[PDB]
Amino acid sequence: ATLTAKNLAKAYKGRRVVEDVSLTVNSGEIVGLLGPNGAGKTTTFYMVVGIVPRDAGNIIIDDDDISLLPLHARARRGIGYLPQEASIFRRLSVYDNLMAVLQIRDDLSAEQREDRANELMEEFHIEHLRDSMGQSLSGGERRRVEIARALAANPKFILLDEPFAGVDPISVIDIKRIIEHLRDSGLGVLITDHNVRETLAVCERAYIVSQGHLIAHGTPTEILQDEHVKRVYL
Ligand SMILES: CO[C@@H]1[C@@H](OC(N)=O)[C@@H](O)[C@H](Oc2ccc3c(O)c(NC(=O)c4ccc(O)c(CC=C(C)C)c4)c(=O)oc3c2C)OC1(C)C
Ligand SMILES: Nc1ncnc2c1ncn2[C@@H]1O[C@H](COP(=O)(O)OP(=O)(O)O)[C@@H](O)[C@H]1O
Ligand SMILES: [Mg+2]
Repeated sequence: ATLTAKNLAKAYKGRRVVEDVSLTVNSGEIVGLLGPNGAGKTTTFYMVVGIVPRDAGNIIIDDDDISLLPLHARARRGIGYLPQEASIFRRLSVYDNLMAVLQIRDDLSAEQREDRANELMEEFHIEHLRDSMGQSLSGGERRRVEIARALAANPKFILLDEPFAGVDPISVIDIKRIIEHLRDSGLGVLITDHNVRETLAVCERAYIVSQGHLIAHGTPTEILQDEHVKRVYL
């Protein structure tokens, strides 16, 4: 399956923070959207996920233009999303965090949701945290719960907004292995970072964004030799 954004644009108070951005991510690849803080990476995700109204552009899955669908209807079409900052429910257990999403899985019985919650906890190595409150977890543990919670919806694409932020060095390694596993599972993974070299290594290809504009696309090796990328990071 293919997720495509075309000619996205967004302005705040007359300032165009995203302008004419197009990108695509297919099942089974990790695609980066990388660039400085304030370049418009999150705004682009917001428009793809449906969180803020776009000023221009289209969001498409395969042959379906879903531009008019709100966030939760786009989710049913397969779009998953990891917010940039904490989004775990801070005073709900890890288990109840998973069940907040598993409760919308109409394809599952009571027992099957419990099974699926248990499988997700094993898969993401959080089963020792079942009754722990979200607030009581480290940044890395919270991150694993947040990713498991998005997967409870069974998305086809997952947009990871700076998944390494606020996570200690050891947990970063674990999140990287999670990302590879999500890709091996058939998800198209779109990931943002401002630290280009580190995240670039885990991408099959990446778009580079600067001041709301796409300036380059390529494999990591092409990006690191791209003259437009270079004249931006002089
Ligand atoms: C399956 O996920 C669902 C979502 O559904 C979809 N389709 O994504 C949606 O139903 C809901 O989505 C939420 C639910 C809660 C937050 C949430 O709590 C977030 N965090 C913040 O808003 C936030 C986090 C830190 C921070 O310093 C500030 C600044 C604002 C202040 C202090 C007022 C804000 C956030 O960005 O996204 C959130 C989102 C996307 O709950 C999920 C995540 C279980
Ligand atoms: N609601 C808003 N009102 C005004 N400016 C905003 C709003 N949301 C984001 N911005 C600004 O738009 C620019 C792009 O932000 P953002 O997409 O979050 O960047 P990043 O690339 O760091 O994810 C920044 O200058 C940010 O402060
Ligand atoms: Mg951001």
